[PDB]
Amino acid sequence: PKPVSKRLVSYYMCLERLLDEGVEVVSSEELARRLDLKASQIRKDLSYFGEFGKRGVGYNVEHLYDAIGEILGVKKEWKLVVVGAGNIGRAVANYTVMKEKGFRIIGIFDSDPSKIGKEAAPGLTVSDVSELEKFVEEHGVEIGVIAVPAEHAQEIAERLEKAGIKGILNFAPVKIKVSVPVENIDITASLRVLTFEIVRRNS
Amino acid sequence: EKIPKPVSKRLVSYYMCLERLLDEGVEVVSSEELARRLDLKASQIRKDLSYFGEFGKRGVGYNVEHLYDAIGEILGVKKEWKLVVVGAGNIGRAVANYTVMKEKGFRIIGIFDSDPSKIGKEAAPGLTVSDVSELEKFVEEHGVEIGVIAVPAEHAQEIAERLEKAGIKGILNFAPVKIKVSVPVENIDITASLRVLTFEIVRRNS
Ligand SMILES: NC(=O)C1=CN([C@@H]2O[C@H](COP(=O)(O)OP(=O)(O)OC[C@H]3O[C@@H](n4cnc5c(N)ncnc54)[C@H](O)[C@@H]3O)[C@@H](O)[C@H]2O)C=CC1
Ligand SMILES: NC(=O)C1=CN([C@@H]2O[C@H](COP(=O)(O)OP(=O)(O)OC[C@H]3O[C@@H](n4cnc5c(N)ncnc54)[C@H](O)[C@@H]3O)[C@@H](O)[C@H]2O)C=CC1
Repeated sequence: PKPVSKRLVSYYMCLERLLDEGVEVVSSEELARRLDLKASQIRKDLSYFGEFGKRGVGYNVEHLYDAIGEILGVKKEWKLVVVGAGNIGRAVANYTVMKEKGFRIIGIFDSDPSKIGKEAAPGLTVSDVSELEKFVEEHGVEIGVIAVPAEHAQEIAERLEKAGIKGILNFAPVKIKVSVPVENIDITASLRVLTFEIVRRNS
Repeated sequence: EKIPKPVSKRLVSYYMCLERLLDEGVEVVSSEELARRLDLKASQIRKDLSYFGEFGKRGVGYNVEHLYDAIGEILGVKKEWKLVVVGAGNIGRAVANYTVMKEKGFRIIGIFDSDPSKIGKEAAPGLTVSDVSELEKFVEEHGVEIGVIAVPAEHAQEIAERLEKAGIKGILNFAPVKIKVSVPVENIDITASLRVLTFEIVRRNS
């Protein structure tokens, strides 16, 4: 389901962060503190990799990071479009890290004539939203990013579904209802998680 | 407010569970339903939730809204939080105009940018962008508790060091760097959300 995918990505991000610190062996307790999770749950998940995932008395950071990365398919590239050339849409098209990880934005769209024709990023010009459905099907786009206001999120999501999209990354504060998977971005949820750790420490 | 870790761990679990119940339109929940979604004994739920008396009960079950307000109150997170945004670019402007923040009690009382051509602009209705030199003074004078880092990766660790010396209580970071500060830091990374998305896409194809 959704939680096991989030944990697997959590493990991957944490192990990558552990490798940058020079750590080669990590314990389930240390992973518990970094991911805010039970240690027994971590040992239950990582037993999938057997002895290959172990080193010393803890876990082989390098082996787990490599195996999970192959499970997550980090080598594959993905074609993305962004609907909405506002503040969020411009930030996504200018996000240097996304292009490095294989998430290629080949098109960005908007409904405002003042933004159409201009450049959202180097090599990417804003296209009319009326051409979004043909653009998705012509380039075989897999992922669409919804960066339009709330009241147009569901409509854009449905046109992506009709055009053959495979998944949606949604910024708009609406519950998108489609038959493709959806990942919602909610910085308010990240803020709430931050407030919990603030009151625990500051008290 | 001395709350033990085993008790505090369940309150946040209740809190997160009750939050989804409100977004599901649920007004009344039973101890057995809470047991089903929390993987805790129903005898434990009724033991914990009796702390709120009749105020937490509604009909034959529990008042989801009253319990959500009271548990967030005990955890100390229901209060309004004063926020500042460092960086008035694309991310900073979108954060400054985000409606859902104000509804959940995250009020941005100031935004900062080191660009002289940007200083003085509006960015969002009801607020003015300021010079980053006065970030320490603004955080100290207004008691800002959460700082949002929307600066490029090059100046990100320095911004987090200034907020720590100014007395910030937390940091929301967008920049793609490892923030090395003693204050708690929460990082936003849509590539992680994309990795979750692509993994689910591939599994459905298989
Ligand atoms: N998930 C989160 O944490 C946050 C959510 N948001 C949401 O992201 C979305 C956009 O945010 P901003 O960039 O700050 O606002 P914005 O106004 O700068 O961007 C909106 C863009 O979408 C275009 N647009 C409007 N209707 C359209 C349609 N049917 N089709 C194509 N394009 C259309 C507009 O021309 C405009 O350029 C909003 O829904 C906002 O609530 C904003 C900040 C963070
Ligand atoms: N976590 C995620 O998923 C994503 C992260 N980002 C990151 O957010 C940050 C901002 O991105 P954008 O706003 O889209 O680009 P941007 O170029 O529009 O934002 C830069 C702004 O920060 C200002 N600035 C530069 N140095 C500063 C300093 N020392 N102090 C205060 N302000 C300073 C600049 O004057 C400019 O206004 C970047 O680090 C970016 O990598 C961007 C997209 C999504």
